[PDB]
Amino acid sequence: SWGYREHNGPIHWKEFFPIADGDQQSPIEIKTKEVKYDSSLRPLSIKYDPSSAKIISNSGHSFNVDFDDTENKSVLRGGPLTGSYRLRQVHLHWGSADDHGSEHIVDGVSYAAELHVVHWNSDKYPSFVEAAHEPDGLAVLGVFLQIGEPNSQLQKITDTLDSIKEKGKQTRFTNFDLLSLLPPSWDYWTYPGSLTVPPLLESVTWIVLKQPINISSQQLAKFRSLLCTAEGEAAAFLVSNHRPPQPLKGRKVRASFH
Ligand SMILES: COC(=O)c1ccc(SCCc2ccccc2)c(S(N)(=O)=O)c1
Ligand SMILES: [Zn+2]
Repeated sequence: SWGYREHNGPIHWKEFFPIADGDQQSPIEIKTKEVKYDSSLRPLSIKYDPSSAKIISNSGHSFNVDFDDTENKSVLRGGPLTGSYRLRQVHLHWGSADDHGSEHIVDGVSYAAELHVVHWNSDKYPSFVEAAHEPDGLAVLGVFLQIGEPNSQLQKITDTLDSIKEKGKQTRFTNFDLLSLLPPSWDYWTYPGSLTVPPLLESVTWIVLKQPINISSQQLAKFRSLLCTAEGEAAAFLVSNHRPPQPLKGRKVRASFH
């Protein structure tokens, strides 16, 4: 099974998942001087109910906060999107070093880490699964994390990480104010792309927030203490879980701001 180790890592994903070599793969390098300001883009409009979060788990590839996507309590609207996209899940990417952890890279700069908020198009598709397979199916909001002062909005998550050391472990997790974790400014870049983990489906409209949020070194280190292995299996740590940037192949990266 795929992972981020020598033998199963990004460079090998294409053996098992051919679309790894597609023309709309993510993440990318965002070169700010080449991005175009699009006055036709709309402001992001976000409503995230703290009662939506239910469960935190170790997938073996990140932690995953799972949200009740039965109805439309928690949604993303606006930006480049047509209609309403329903909140499904949150996870984080990091690397083994604090200066090289994000998936998206801005003018050569890699952040300490990158939070992904995953949503699906409930206005057009009946379920996350059906949406995941369409070009306008999914929308992922990306937030960069930079090293600095500890972030009290991450305490809720970090406090759970011991209980989910092993791959597969899960713990109830509710009253999670995801809105308060986002940066104060919602200016963004957007481009059409893919999942950054197998199955690597090209169904994602990426919305990458310009403004990072803080994390301490000590907070980030706690994530690398998660295992990519299950109970009663040789232990290996998830020290790194980001995919290298992929070729743009002529796609247009747009900015909500000038
Ligand atoms: C290391 O990162 C992850 O663990 C991770 C998990 C889920 C997802 S999205 C849902 C994947 C999925 C699986 C099966 C079917 C349809 C969608 C992503 S991402 N970076 O937004 O592309 C990362
Ligand atoms: Zn992700």
